[PDB]
Amino acid sequence: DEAGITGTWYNQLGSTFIVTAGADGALTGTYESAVGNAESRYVLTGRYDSAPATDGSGTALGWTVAWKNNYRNAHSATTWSGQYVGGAEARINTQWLLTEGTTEANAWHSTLVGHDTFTKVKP
Amino acid sequence: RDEAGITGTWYNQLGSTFIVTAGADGALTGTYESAVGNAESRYVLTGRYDSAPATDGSGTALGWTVAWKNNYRNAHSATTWSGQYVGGAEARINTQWLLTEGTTEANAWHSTLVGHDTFTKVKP
Amino acid sequence: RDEAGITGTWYNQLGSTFIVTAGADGALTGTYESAVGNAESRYVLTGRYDSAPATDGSGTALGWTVAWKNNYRNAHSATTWSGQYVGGAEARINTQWLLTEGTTEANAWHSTLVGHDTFTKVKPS
Amino acid sequence: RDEAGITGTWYNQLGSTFIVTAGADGALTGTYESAVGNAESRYVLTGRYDSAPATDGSGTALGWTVAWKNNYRNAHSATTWSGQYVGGAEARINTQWLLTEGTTEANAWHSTLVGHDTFTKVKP
Repeated sequence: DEAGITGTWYNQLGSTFIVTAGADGALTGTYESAVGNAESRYVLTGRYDSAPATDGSGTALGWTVAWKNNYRNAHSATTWSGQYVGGAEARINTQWLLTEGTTEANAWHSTLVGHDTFTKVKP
Repeated sequence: RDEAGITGTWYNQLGSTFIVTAGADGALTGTYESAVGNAESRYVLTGRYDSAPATDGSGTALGWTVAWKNNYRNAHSATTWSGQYVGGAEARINTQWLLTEGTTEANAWHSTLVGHDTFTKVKP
Repeated sequence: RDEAGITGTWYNQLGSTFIVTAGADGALTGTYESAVGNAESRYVLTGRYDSAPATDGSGTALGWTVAWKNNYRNAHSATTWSGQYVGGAEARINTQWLLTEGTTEANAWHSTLVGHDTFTKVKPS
Repeated sequence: RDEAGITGTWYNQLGSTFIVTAGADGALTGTYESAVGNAESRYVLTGRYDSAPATDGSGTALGWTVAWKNNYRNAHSATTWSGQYVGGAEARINTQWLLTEGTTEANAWHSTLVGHDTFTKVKP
């Protein structure tokens, strides 16, 4: 999964996830969203299980993007939680949480939830 | 500019300990120790926060990840917390979280727990 | 088991009012009044609960739905609460919820909010 | 508006069967049969939908609940699906769901699974 996870991935929206998996469990890279209040690349950091089970299970992982870069600041952050599944049609299947910074009176509606599936090939 | 407000030791309602450093570049680095679950001692965390939040009283958006592997245990799972920091006398980090376990394909429909943790600067 | 415990008026941390009847057959019926959002007055709710919960001290699983349309407003959205009832001197219903808004396909990635509400038998100030 | 479009038999990606009647008043009634999990045969479901959806091409919001007790099994849990119906040649109901199991207080942090199901009018 070190070599399997490292590289360029694309989700069903056409967003681009560029990641390097380190031997120590680290995830580092950039994310470019095809939708939303976003332009160009944003820093991402995360972690993955660097010694997954040998029983055919996937490899658990997660990462975060704060939606601030040199071009825009959406005052929000998304975390993706999911698992990498290797093989001919490799995939990273995730669920995600997008929290906006809000006032206290708006906090009940601060967080979106969704799900993204990443594949090595762009749909 | 919540670098100083976020950096430090935080505790959630379960008694877990979140130790974080906020970097000027938006980085979150540190350790997490869960009071519950398949866990022992500290685990590495990394994440990101909005280093230039709005100045209208809104909170500061942030998130981080722990993969539950350390030198003592490997639960083959990862949790991400997504939330916002609220400064002030009773500073808080209010989060929702997703915990995904590595599964076979047949078990993937039940791979992911959801919950919510509130962190404060004083422990329960 | 908890028909009488669940039936009644409950309030969450936002000051919303959840009025429910638990039927012997597992049904939940009632009305919801949200203190926040694109809502006024009462909306119909329906749901289900475990009418024969475990006897080991576990809570009682339940859930319900509100579609945010009534005679006054239509927010073109629906919220589902999923949770458990915990009986005792300080009874509580602890939930997580999903609010989905009807969207076009291009907006569907941002259709769904998630949150958490705790309901008690006495309301906040 | 979508009473006739929603009413009927639907199937998700797991092969589960969702049988629903949409009432003129916004009610949803029917049965659910899960292809996976601690489940056998049909369970009662009830829910609600927007009976006067927007006319700008948006989907129709809806949700429903199953408590996983029937004459055969009791899993002491309930699932709520929250989502929208999208009409047309390939009609679909896209949902996210929350499955809460009754737990003791010490296990409540891990009480709730989250997932997503897509329903179509023809089985995979």
